[PDB]
Amino acid sequence: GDLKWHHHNITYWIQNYSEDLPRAVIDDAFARAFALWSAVTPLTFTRVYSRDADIVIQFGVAEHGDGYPFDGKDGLLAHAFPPGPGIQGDAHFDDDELWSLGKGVGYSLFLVAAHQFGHALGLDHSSVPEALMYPMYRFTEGPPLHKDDVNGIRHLYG
Ligand SMILES: COc1ccc(-c2ccc(Sc3ccccc3[C@H](CCC(=O)O)C(=O)O)cc2)cc1
Ligand SMILES: [Ca+2]
Ligand SMILES: [Ca+2]
Ligand SMILES: [Ca+2]
Ligand SMILES: [Zn+2]
Ligand SMILES: [Zn+2]
Repeated sequence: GDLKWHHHNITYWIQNYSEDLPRAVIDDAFARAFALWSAVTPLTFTRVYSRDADIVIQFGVAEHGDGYPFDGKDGLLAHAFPPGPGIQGDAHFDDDELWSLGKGVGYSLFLVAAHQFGHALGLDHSSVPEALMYPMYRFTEGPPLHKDDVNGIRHLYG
């Protein structure tokens, strides 16, 4: 795709849901993950109910329509495409995971979404183990962003 979005007013569409959590809980988890990135960039994130959205969000299993199949429980948790038109920018979550707040059983939808949205904005992986963009999932209740995450996003967006 591209290295960055060329506009600042990003839109997102939650195309479908997992039944693992109430819709309002899923909506809020995504809103909080977006707010992590909007706080540190000139970007804004606005929810729309439209196929025209920049970031289309889906939950799916196995081969789910893009040629990059999920793998069942664990392993690949989600993936996202770098910015651009069409499928670019979109973020997909493997519903063979149990989505939760992450503290007890399951994976944190908030933390996975925050990492995926980083990719959807153009970030690659960090080499800082504590960073949100490190390649390995990690549960935390503390602040997810490391200096390296902010440095990476500011490098793209100012
Ligand atoms: C607090 O700190 C955190 C740090 C990292 C994470 C975290 C990491 C990884 C994933 S998902 C994943 C898992 C295993 C292999 C590949 C992927 C896809 C790559 C898919 C592909 O390239 O085909 C990817 O890295 O996005 C989600 C969340 C969360 C919190
Ligand atoms: Ca898109
Ligand atoms: Ca999986
Ligand atoms: Ca599930
Ligand atoms: Zn996909
Ligand atoms: Zn990643």
